[PDB]
Amino acid sequence: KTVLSRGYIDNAQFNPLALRSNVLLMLLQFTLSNLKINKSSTFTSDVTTI
Amino acid sequence: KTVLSRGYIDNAQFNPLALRSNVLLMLLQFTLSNLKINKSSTFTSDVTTI
Repeated sequence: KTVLSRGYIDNAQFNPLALRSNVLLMLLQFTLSNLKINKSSTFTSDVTTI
Repeated sequence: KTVLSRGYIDNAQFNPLALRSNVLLMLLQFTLSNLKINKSSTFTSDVTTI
């Protein structure tokens, strides 16, 4: 419900005629949310039998 | 439990995976605990039987 849905459809519905745009925006947010650097950490060995 | 054991092992346990190292250190302590000179002492002549 990013666009074309604010005061046009009910709170329990979704606009079927604007699906492509909303999906595209949702993916864009998905993409922007993962812009990070996979930093290293402290590696160690285990003395466990497994 | 000289090394690689404290902090996770139980009092009653030992870790087989790190056995050789701990055994080695125990022997090392055994060796170090004997570096000393054999001093000579006084003597007495014996008169007892054979």
